[PDB]
Amino acid sequence: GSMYQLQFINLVYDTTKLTHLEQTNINLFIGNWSNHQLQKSICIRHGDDTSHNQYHILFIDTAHQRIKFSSFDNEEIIYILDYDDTQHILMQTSSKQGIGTSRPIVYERLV
Ligand SMILES: [Cl-]
Ligand SMILES: [Cl-]
Repeated sequence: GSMYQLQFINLVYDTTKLTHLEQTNINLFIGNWSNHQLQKSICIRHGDDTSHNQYHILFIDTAHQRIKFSSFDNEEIIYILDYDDTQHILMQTSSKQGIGTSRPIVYERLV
């Protein structure tokens, strides 16, 4: 079959400043995920100041199991990840000063 494109998302954050539940919630999204229709995979990991593909977390929603983040290189585009279960998360796109938020797209964990 076809090869996919793989995008790295290295979330940059100091764990020692978070609550246990905020850590839990980020951890729901760490992993390797794919969407068949886009032929796209994302690899979400905790990175650091040295990393490439750096993203900054804007909000950790422990009420609804979501995180919001933006790339270091563009503060305007906001990504939202919604937890479903251990094998499924959903991505939406919003923005700092635009109108609207996109419909969720399911990413499945690569067994
Ligand atoms: Cl095949
Ligand atoms: Cl980079």
